[PDB]
Amino acid sequence: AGASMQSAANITLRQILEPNNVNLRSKKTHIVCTLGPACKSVETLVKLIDAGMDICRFNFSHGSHEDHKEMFNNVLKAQELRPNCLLGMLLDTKGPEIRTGFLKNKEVHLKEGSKLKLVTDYEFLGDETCIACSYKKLPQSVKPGNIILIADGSVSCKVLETHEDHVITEVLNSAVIGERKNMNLPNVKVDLPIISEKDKNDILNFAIPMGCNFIAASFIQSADDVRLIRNLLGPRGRHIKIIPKIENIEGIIHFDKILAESDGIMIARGDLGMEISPEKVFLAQKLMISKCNLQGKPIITATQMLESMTKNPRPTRAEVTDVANAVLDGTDCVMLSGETAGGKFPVEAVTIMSKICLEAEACIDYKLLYQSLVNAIETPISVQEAVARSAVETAESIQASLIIALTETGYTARLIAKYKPSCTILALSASDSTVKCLNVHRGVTCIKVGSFQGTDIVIRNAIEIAKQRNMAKVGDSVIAIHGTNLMKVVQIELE
Amino acid sequence: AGASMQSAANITLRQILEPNNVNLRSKKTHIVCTLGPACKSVETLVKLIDAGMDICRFNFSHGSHEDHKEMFNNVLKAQELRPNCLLGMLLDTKGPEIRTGFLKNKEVHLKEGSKLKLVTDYEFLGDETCIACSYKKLPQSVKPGNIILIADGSVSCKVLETHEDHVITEVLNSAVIGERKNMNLPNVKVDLPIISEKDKNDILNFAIPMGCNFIAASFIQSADDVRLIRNLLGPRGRHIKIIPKIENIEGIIHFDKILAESDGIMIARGDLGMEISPEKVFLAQKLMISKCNLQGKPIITATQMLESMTKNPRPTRAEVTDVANAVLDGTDCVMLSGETAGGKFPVEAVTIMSKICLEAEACIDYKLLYQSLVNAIETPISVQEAVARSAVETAESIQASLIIALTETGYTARLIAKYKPSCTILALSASDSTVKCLNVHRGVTCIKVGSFQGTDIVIRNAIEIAKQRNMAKVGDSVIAIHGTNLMKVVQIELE
Amino acid sequence: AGASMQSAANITLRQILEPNNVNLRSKKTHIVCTLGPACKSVETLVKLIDAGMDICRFNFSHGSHEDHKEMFNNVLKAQELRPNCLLGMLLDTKGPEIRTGFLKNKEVHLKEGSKLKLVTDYEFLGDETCIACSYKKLPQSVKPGNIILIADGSVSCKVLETHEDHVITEVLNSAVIGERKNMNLPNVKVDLPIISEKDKNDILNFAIPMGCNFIAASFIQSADDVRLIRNLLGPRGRHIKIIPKIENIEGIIHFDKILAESDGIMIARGDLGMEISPEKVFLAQKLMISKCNLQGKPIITATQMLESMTKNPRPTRAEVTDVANAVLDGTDCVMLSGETAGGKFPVEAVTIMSKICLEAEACIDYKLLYQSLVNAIETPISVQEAVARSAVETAESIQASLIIALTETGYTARLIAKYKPSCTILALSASDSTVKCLNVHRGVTCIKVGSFQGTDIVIRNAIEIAKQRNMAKVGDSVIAIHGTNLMKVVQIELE
Amino acid sequence: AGASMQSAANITLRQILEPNNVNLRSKKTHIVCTLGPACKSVETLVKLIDAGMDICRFNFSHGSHEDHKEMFNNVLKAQELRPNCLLGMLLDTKGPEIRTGFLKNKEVHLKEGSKLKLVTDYEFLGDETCIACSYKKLPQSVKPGNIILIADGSVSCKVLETHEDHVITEVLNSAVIGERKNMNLPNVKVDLPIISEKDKNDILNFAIPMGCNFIAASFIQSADDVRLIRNLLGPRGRHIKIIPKIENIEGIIHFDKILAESDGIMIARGDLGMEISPEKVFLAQKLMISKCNLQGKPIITATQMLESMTKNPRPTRAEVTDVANAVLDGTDCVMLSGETAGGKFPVEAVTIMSKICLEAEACIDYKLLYQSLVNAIETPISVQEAVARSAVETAESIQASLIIALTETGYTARLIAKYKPSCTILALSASDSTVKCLNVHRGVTCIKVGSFQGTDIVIRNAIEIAKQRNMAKVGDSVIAIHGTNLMKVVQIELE
Ligand SMILES: [K+]
Ligand SMILES: [K+]
Ligand SMILES: [K+]
Ligand SMILES: [K+]
Ligand SMILES: [Mg+2]
Ligand SMILES: [Mg+2]
Ligand SMILES: [Mg+2]
Ligand SMILES: [Mg+2]
Repeated sequence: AGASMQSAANITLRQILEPNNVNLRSKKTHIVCTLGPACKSVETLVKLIDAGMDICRFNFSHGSHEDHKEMFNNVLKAQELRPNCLLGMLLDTKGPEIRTGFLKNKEVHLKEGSKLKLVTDYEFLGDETCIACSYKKLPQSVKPGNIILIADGSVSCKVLETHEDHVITEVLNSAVIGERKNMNLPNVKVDLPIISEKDKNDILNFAIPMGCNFIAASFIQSADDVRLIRNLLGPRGRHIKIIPKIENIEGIIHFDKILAESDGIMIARGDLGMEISPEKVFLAQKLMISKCNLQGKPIITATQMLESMTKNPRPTRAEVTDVANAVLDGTDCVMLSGETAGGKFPVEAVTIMSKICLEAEACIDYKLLYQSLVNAIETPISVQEAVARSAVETAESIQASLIIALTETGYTARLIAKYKPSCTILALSASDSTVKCLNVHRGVTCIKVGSFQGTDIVIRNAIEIAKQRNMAKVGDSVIAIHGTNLMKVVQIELE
Repeated sequence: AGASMQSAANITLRQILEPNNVNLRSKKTHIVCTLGPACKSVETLVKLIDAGMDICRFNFSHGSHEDHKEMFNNVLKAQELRPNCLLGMLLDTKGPEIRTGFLKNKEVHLKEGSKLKLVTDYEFLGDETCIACSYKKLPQSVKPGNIILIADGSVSCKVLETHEDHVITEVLNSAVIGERKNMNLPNVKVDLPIISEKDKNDILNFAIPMGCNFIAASFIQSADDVRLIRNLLGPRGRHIKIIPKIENIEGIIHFDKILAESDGIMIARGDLGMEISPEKVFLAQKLMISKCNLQGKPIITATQMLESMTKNPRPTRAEVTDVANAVLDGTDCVMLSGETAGGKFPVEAVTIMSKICLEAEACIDYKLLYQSLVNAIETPISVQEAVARSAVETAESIQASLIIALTETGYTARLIAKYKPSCTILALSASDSTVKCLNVHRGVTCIKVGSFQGTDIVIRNAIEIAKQRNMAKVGDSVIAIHGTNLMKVVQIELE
Repeated sequence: AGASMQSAANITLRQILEPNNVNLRSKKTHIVCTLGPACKSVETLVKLIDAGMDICRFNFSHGSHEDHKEMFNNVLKAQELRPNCLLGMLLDTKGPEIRTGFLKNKEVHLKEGSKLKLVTDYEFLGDETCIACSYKKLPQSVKPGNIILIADGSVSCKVLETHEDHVITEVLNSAVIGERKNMNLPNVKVDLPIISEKDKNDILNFAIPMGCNFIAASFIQSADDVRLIRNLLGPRGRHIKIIPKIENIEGIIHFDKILAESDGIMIARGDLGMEISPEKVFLAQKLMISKCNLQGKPIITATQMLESMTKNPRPTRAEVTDVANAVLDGTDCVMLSGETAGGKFPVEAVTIMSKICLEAEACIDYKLLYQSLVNAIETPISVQEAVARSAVETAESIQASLIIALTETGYTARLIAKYKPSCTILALSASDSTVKCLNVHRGVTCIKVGSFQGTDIVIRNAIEIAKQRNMAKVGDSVIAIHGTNLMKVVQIELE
Repeated sequence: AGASMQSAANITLRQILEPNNVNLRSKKTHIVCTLGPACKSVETLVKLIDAGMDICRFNFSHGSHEDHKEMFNNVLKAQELRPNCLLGMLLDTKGPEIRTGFLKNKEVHLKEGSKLKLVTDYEFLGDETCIACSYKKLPQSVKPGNIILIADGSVSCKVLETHEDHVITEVLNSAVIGERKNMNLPNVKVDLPIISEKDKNDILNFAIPMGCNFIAASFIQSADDVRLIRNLLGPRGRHIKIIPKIENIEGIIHFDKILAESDGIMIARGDLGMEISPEKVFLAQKLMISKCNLQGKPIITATQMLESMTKNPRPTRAEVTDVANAVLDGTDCVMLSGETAGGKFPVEAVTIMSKICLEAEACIDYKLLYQSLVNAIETPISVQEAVARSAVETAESIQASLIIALTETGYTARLIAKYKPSCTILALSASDSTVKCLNVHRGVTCIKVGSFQGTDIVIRNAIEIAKQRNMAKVGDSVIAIHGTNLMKVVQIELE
């Protein structure tokens, strides 16, 4: 039903033993970094750009519009210091989240086998006996025996009980639990809007005026939720890409229809693991990546990729393989959440993420990858897709150092990225929206151009920029595509 | 040079959404659990057996012979309560380890940019300014600029300095550091024996008399180290399997020759990541697994697989994919270290490890896996290997529920396991060594038998045991191999 | 719709330049020889056996029961002189043939553009102006413009005309035309029974009492024609195999249903080329072979394979490739018609046919052939088919010199033959019908045995026969199958 | 050593039953026709053009320069009546032929077992007892026991004897033998120059002044023979292509080096079958085609393809499969010899040859063919070859109706032809040599153009010609290549 396969690797002793020698920003896999107090300064944001940050994620689960607007201003200043590293701006919606209230002493130590009751009144200041929940209809949604998870599942509670005003639970494990933590109610219908009023106002009064490029919509359940977001964006938001977050059972069941309506997908592994059991999450990840790859839809793999680096300067062995395998699975982007937003090693986390990406990208057999993609796609295809596919096959056959794509809307660049070239895709566009939105596709780096007139010289200009960025050198071949109906091969010579 | 590939997966909505319904011990991937105070009781050891523990690892980096012998006695009592779950016993050598001394207050808080000097005298009781190192020749081995890592790299120190008696370093990050922690000296020749006197006495005076089945030899660097271990074992230890641990550059460079001499391999990812940089470790893992798979040599993937479950009741998303990917890569065994030896959730860690294994095993396309193995092996092969390969292909072609292997030495079962059947391999043997040593191969479960006389009825007895264990039912086919030159297919009927 | 593929060949300079060194009867492709006056003597029939003849074809389009019974008697005497070369006996029905009458001077020279009329009265003795036709309803079946072909299309006539009693045609080419030649009426419904009274009496009063093994039924058009033949054979003829001849449009359209009812197929290329145009015949041949191969149904490729050797001692270059390509396409049998029945070089034709077969069989890559067959067959398959397939894969993996099959009905041998082993299939059977009927399957040679009791020694006896026939030698492996649920591999040793 | 494979076919009931509906000259396989008295008239030569003739073969084994010059003049008149069907002109050298002398009564009936002596004196007028041989050193080259074949092996003679002046042989079969027939001396070193004085004067005094495009050099044995022909052609003959004929053991042994020096190959099956035994010839054909295909060198399959049509209006079943299989093997050209030079049905033979080609070309799976070619060629390849390969893959992916190639020298067109597109390759060139020489490559049809200036409009002109030739229609896509570094895709629209 869902054939899923990692790219074959050719792993050499040289690659294992010889250190990496390329700029981190030469990587093909792109990185979404969540902003927060740990990277609030312009100086730290510039360091994250240099380490490999490509898209900035504003998590509207927390903070006010003024908090995010101040962050956005420091990002714009960081952008001015790296004007050719064009960052995409992503708004991540709160969605139908459920959270615990506040605590009498800010933290509580629940003990295993102890009782814990939760109350519908959100202004209660709780303690170890008692805590508030932001979901007013909690008593009517849970039936006895259901499990309640708090703080990314750091503690779980079995619903022994329910009444009109509250629920009684037994703590299934001991844990220290902080303020305002998330709660999951697996296998329970939660009566909250998928797109809330707050969500609609974050999209309309922040993402549109501020110029965000992506809406990452939480807990999406149907193709209709996506169509509603597109309709709210309206003509003024027509260039903002919709990225549904798949993090519950409904989003899995309806994934094919959600994907068809979407501009791309985020694999929201934290909530997904709490809604389906954790052992299943890798199945969902590899299947969504495979389906997105076949459709040419970009996908972001998210959550706990390098989690221990919130506290440690190096990741665990499982964290290393998680980043590499997400690359080898076919992800376009990988993501950091607390590792950049609130941890002690944000630059180090982005740095090692880029280094793992580079190792995983370098070991791939791109001949077999290309053949396996073409083997899995029905023909005839459109002229545009066939020319883009030939740019990739040609580049691999001669070991070209780049593919230059002239693209108004980005469509040509997306089609080339679908065929996963070993080399960088240098997309040229006159549209500001296009050069930032393309960041969600693997291997695409964009340059804003004034125009496409004199395609010969625009290509020769782009070749000049590529040599200046050390992406190509005398003796290299480059592929150029425009039209999407023309492909040219140019050898770089001494002039 | 090293083609490496994961098995293709067929991932269905049903598998993602429907809970697992099989006994945890029906899994094919086997689990090595490190014993320690967290699983010291007979009752907890019995729970680890039920959760999926197959091999018990005694880590001789710590503790005395009396400590390990007491543990061994509680394991034997746990074995008596699960007499048909025959556990393998593995001794893991200390090897040429380097460790910090003790501390004036048992713990120290090093601060970034602060100075730290280490001294050759191991009886010094250190503090934040000063710590002892067990390697007397530390000053003569490091030159200025080398990096010293302590406590699994939780802190790193740059060697600013060296003298006859000590080294001066600058702390590169702040960390709390405990007692007796390991130290790595990457890219430095350490002058310590690969097989120390202590190692030789642990092998000769504990593993041989106590009946251990495997020696996992630390920091192996050459085929000669393996030959020396085989020679020390001698005729009395001829049935003890040698498992080199690959955890340094020399072991990577000489891996092919080490493997040829070995009975199997342990991927020792903790030290390997500190000796080669962490971003490279996944390359080394996938290449060793691929080479071991092609040779029919069993491999154990080790270290930080479910690390956060030392403290948390559920693993991170990266930990889940790490176990599943190690299965999909082709590992025979996965391993737990502190998660079982000293953590707060040892039964839960083994339980979720088994559940991830079952999900990864279930999504594999075993048709493609079998074809890719036969495509990669030169023919003609031996009669024994060709019959074993046909048992697997036949079982897959008719969806047999098991392959029964009559085997004196285990050789037949190892050859069947090399071809990675979807079904369990039930190995019957009269040898006590064989039924425990086979635990390191994927999918092999053993039964001690009195004899092979009347092969018809020994097979019919094994069929009876398999129905009693719910491994097969009326209507199933089973494959039986013996000789290694005969294969029979038997349908289970009502009688 | 119909994927068709030749086996891949590995062609070496050694094979092109070094002469063949094996007995002609060691070939896997079997030969059907049509008997006639050119091989009427016992001595010539013995020479055809030695040259590679496996099945004797009695063409009931010509001759009386007494003529064929005398031939049959000389074949039985030839069989007594080669008692271990068990020949199959095939009756080829006349079917709804149409033939010209006799001639005033036995031959006529039609001239292009000259008129020629044909008359419904079969006793007319014709000449160049006028000839009789055995189909009484010729005038009512042809409409003006249809083409009439005579003597294997050596002349064609356009139907200019039709009346109640006759047809007028213009000769489209000049030709000398003999007595009693066949006529084709392409794209015209001929009103003759598919199974005529004469056919039913040849089957019932000759093939059943004489012990023929195959009925090759001419011009079969539907699965119902096959069912009628099976019903006429009845219980007394239950062991006689039905081989429909595909030689008209209806047989092509209904081929899948004809095949399902059939015991095998004959590609009757002479008539097929006249009913569909000649340029299409190779399409029909390769598609029927592919479908028969996938179903495990044996197929005979017939007609004009070595035609010029009716007159010349060596074949043309196109005749050589035709035999080799029919082998590489996957045919079980190839056939000779006038080359053995009436030509001047019958022993030479069978000899060179065998030599071409041996060259084509020797260049095949049997690894790829086996994989392509298993890739094209749905699983699960029956236990019997899976064991037979494993006998082939095992034999290829160790370069076994033969597969021994104990088979009552032949079913096991047919299943092994479906997977096209490089080595001979030695089928042992106690049934006289089985040991002769299996001759239509590629690579199967049979031995009549008294019994299967003591399977160990029956196999050891068959091994002894194989060494005596130089099919195996000390150092070889052989595969043995019986049950169909057991496979054994035996190495031949000095004893 | 020599992997050889036919293209996979997808054979449908529709193709078997529906008649061909395309112009014969739309075929991709090209036809070499040997000229002779049967096609001497301008009218018959025009009919052969319309039937599919692409290259005219002048066989200098027979006739004088005046005979061939008169033929050449009638070909030029036929060319003037079909000025857009640009024919290639091929001179086929006599080479070191051996022939019988003349006969007292022009024909002789040798009888099997009768004696026959041959004499070194070529003016002897022989009979059934005695015949002359053109090889003066026959007595010193044959030793007793060697076989002498005469008239394409229609009779063979065993050398019982040898003296200084003559040889005595026993006729091994009865045959009627005409005048001036060829003789083969298999496995005997013949002392004749590979390139004789007559050959050098036919090349220099006929092929160069008359404007022939190919020299088909008989009995080539080494790369040095090819280099000598290139040197004789010199600067004036630099545009004449050298096609060695492979027809003896030395040419097989040295085929790889001969091929490297050659512009293409002719498989000379008549002599090859007499020098190696006939059963081997199909091995040699399929291996040479495979090697030529991999190198991009065009190959002609020659001799006895439709032989019976020298006398019959329709071919045998083996002749049909021989043409189709030579196409499916990968031949660029197929050839007719006596079928056009001296037979009774020259237009019919060329017509049915074209029709078989069209059926074989239409059933090919061009997706698998393309992948199997790219799978078998080492990369990196040249920029030119990679762009040509992408023109083919793109055309197949969108079902383009043609590939337009702007080419000065033909190199671009040859590289496209190497990848065997399903569609026609329309090559445009300003060179007269190029537009005629390209005829030896499959699928290439050329147009002479004035210039390549304004590539946009030259392409739009070629598109206009293609619609006028019914090679493309509104709605089709076409591929255009020039540079070899640019590929464009153009959709044909209403204008
Ligand atoms: K959020
Ligand atoms: K250890
Ligand atoms: K017949
Ligand atoms: K010639
Ligand atoms: Mg979430
Ligand atoms: Mg270690
Ligand atoms: Mg017929
Ligand atoms: Mg010749």
